[PDB]
Amino acid sequence: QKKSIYVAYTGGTIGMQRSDNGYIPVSGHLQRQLALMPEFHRPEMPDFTIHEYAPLIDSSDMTPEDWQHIANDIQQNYDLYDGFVILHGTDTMAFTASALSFMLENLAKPVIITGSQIPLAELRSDGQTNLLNALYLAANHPVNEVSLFFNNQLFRGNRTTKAHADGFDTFASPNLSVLLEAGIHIRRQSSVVSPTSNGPLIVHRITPQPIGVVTIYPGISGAVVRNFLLQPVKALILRSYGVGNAPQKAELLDELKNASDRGIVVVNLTQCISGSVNMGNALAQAGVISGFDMTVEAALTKLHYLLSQSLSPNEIRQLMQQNLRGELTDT
Amino acid sequence: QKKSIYVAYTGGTIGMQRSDNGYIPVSGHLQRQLALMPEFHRPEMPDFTIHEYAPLIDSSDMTPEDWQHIANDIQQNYDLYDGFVILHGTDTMAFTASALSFMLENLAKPVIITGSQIPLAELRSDGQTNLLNALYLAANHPVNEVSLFFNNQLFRGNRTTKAHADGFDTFASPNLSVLLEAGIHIRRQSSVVSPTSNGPLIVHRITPQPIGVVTIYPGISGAVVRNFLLQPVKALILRSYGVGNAPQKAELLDELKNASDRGIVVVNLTQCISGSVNMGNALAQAGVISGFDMTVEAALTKLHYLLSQSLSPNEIRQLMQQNLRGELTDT
Repeated sequence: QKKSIYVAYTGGTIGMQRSDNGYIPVSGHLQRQLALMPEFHRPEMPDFTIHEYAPLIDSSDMTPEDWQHIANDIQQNYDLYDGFVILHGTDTMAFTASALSFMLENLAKPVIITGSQIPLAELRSDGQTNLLNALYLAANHPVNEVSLFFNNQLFRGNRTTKAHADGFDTFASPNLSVLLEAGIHIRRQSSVVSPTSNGPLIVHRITPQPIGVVTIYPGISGAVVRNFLLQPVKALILRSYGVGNAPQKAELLDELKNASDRGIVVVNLTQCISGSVNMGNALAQAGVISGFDMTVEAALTKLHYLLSQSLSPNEIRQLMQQNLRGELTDT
Repeated sequence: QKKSIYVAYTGGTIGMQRSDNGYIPVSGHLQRQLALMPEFHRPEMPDFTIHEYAPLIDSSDMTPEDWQHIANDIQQNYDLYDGFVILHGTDTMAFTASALSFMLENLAKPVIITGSQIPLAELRSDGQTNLLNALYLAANHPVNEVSLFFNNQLFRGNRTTKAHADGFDTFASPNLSVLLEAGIHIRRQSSVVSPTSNGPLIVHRITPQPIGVVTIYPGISGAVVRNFLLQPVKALILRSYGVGNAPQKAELLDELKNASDRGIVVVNLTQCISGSVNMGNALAQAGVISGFDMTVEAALTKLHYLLSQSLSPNEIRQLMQQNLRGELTDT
C-alpha cells in the first residue's frame, strides 16, 4: 500500500465490456471491475488512483493533441504520485510512448504505457495481467523512462513497434534489449542504461506537423517524389534499402536536394526490421541525414518534437542525429 | 552432372573481388573462381552455365526494366535448362523475386534467386555456400516457383522481405513457412503447396508505374495525403495500424475517396511485421481495398504487374485481392 501510482485510462480494449456486437466502452466499468478483484488490493500492491478520460480515445484516431493531453496529465499529477501507468489502445501505443519520451524531459519517475487484446473483465485476459504487472513494476522496480509493457516484457518506449495484430497482439523493440523481463521472477536488464536527468521535469509542447513517410522502390520516379515534397511538407522520412541505399538516379536525387535546399528535413531510415542506416554517398550529397537505427515511430515523433520548437532546419538535422532519449545507437 | 542449371549473374557482392577500397566488380571473376573450386564440379552436382550480365546491375539501382531483362533471359533459356539460379545483390533481391513471381506465369521449373554478404572467393564466405546449395537444390529438390535462398532456407519469393543488413544480411518470410530447410539434411516443408501450372509458360511485360507507398501516423493531414495522390499517381499503398485501421478523419477519408472515384487504386497493408489486414469501416466506404497479409514487396510488384496490363481500376482492385501466385492468404 505504501507506493502510490496514477493510472490514466485513455482508451483501449483493456477497459471495455463485451457485447453481442463487439467490445464496447462503458464509463466507469474499469474502476467498478477493479473494486471487485482482490488481487489488486493486496498489501504487496501499490495504492492506485484511476483517471478515466472522457471521452475515451480510440488509439487509431489519436493525434498529437492527444499526446499533449497525456503529457499534461502526467505533469499536473507528477508530484502527487510515485509513478504513472497509461492505459492505451494497442494500434498506436508505440507512437504515444515514443512521443512522450521526447516530451517528458528529465523524467525521474516511471511512466509505463500498456493495454491488452482482451478486456480486463474476461476470464484469462491479458488485460488483468498487464495492469497488475504495470502497477507492481512501477512501484517496485521503477525504471525512470517512458516504457511500454506487453507480453511480460518492459520495452523502452521509443524503441518499440507493433509487431503483430491479427488474431493476437504483440510488440517488439528490434534494435534494443528489453529493459526488464516480468516473468515469475522479475529481472532488470541492467546493461540497458536509462537517460540521465539533468534537472527538473520539463514538459515540451508538440503540435501536428506536415511530414511525409514514404518507401523507396525500384524505379520510383522523380514526379512521384516531387509530389511527396510539395507544400506544406516540412520533413520527409525515407525508408530505403539495406543500410540506407537508394537508386543512383538524378531524377530522384535532384528532388531531394531541392527540398533540402529549401529547408525540408529529409531523414533516411531502413526498410529492414532491424539494423542501422550507415551512410560520401549521393544521398548525403543531396542533404539527406541518417536516422541510424530509429524506428519509424521514434523518427516520426522526434520530428514532431523538433519541428514544434524554434529550430532552424540545420539545428533540426543535427539534433535528429543525436541520441536524445535512448531512441538511437550511434556506433 | 546429369541436370543442367542456368546461372544468371546479374550483379551483387557474391561475384566481386576484394580491394583496398571495398569489394569491386571484376568481369569474368566469378567464372574464373568457380573453375578452381572442385566442389562445384563433383558428380553429385549439376552442370551449370554462367551468364554474367554486362554491365553488372547494382541492386539498389534496379528498375522494372531490369526485372524484364531477367524474365526475358529465363524465357529465352527456358527449354535449354532444368532450372535457373539468379545471382543478385541483397538490397532489392526480395523485390525482384516478387516481381518475377507475377511475370513468370505457369512456371514449371525452379527459379532460385540468391546472393551473399561476402564474395564467393573469400574464405568462409556465405557466397560459396549460397551458390553451391542453390545449384544443388534447383537440380535435386526442384520447387517450381520463384524462390529466394538465404541463410540455409528456401523462401517463397513473393513472401520475402529483407530482415537485416547492418553488419550482416538476412531475409524472412513473416507470413509463410519456408518452402524448404537446407541444413545437413534437406527437408521440404510439404504443407506449403506450390501454385499449379495451367498451361505453357507465359512471360508478362511489366513497365515502371507511378505508385505511392506511404505510412499513416497520428494526425497525418489531408493536405499531405492530397499531395501523395496527385498526378501522375495511379495507385497508393497505405501502411496502416494493426489489422488495417486509420484515423476516422473526414480530411483523410475524403482525399482517399476522391482518388478512388477517379480510378486510383488504394491498397491497405499493415505496418506490422507479420499478420493480416482484416477490414463496414470508413476505409472500405472510401474505396480502399485490403492487401491482406502481403509484404510491401509483393503489393508493390503486383500493382506494377496489374497496372502494366489492359485492366480497368475495378478489374485491378479485384485481382489485387486474389491469391495469384501464393503471395497472400485469404482466410
